[PDB]
Amino acid sequence: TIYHAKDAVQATKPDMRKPRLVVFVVGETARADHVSFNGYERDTFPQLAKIDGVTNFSNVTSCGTSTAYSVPCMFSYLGADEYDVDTAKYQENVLDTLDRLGVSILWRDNNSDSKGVMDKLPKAQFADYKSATNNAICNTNPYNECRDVGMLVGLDDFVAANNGKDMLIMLHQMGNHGPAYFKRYDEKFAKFTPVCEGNELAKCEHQSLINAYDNALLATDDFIAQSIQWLQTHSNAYDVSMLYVSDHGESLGENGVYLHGMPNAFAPKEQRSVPAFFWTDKQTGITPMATDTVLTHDAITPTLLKLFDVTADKVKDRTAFIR
Ligand SMILES: [Zn+2]
Ligand SMILES: [Zn+2]
Ligand SMILES: [Zn+2]
Repeated sequence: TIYHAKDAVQATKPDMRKPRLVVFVVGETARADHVSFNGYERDTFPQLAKIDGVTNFSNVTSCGTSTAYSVPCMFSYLGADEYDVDTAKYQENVLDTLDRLGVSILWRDNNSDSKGVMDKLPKAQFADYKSATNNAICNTNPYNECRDVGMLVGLDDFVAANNGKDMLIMLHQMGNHGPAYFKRYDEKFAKFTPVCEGNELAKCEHQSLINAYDNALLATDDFIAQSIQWLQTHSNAYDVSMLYVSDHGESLGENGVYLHGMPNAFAPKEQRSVPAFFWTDKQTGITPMATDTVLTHDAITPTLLKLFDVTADKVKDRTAFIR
């Protein structure tokens, strides 16, 4: 493979300082402007609003507008201005670097797959959580659809199997993917009604489409809160943190545009303006950047490296989500 960080050094090791345990929630289809913290007039993140140490970032722009385009760029060394979607999977990415330096990498997926990101690493480090084969939380809704919270089940066994190592766990959400937003959340999150149901989105009033979308965000609030709560159970033995970033936003009819995937040359703001959250325990010494920092997906790679005390020449000048 073609390297970007052959020089990378982990300055400190888990045998000499506390091991570090991080969950990176790779979000899906979530819009910054539907987040309460960014000024949305509905409380779409009530559980995160009750957790001390959550930072919300109000100015984050995605690389692109589809999962296929954005996800590889989120883990790239190139940044958005330089990213090449066709050669991305055959170049060293940030997970390759962290794995080489001894961080135990796990990717659980309730979306599709890692879009090439995990391809160079052992197959055992990727797990499909879209089916009842691996996901124990699919029977809670009329659609028999497997839920993102299912990805948390059994993570204590992974920690036990990597006892005392640094660990980075990616949880790739179904999140707010459409067009059937109403299917994305269990009935306990049907806060905003009426909702757009059925297979004909044009038959639905705009407000009912928004309602379904916002209900799906409530389920994501819950998932991120449960991810933090899970991390908190390991805080004595590990330095624990959680990063959340959505891969792109979503058009909900603005200017006659729906869904996502619009080429960047024409993409409206709602497809690229994404939420991002960072949480850490007080013991870690990790400090968030200012909430209004002008940020992009280019911040992800340097954040992940910084979380594990890794430096790489190519990202020296790059702003992260953390100091
Ligand atoms: Zn990018
Ligand atoms: Zn999509
Ligand atoms: Zn996506």
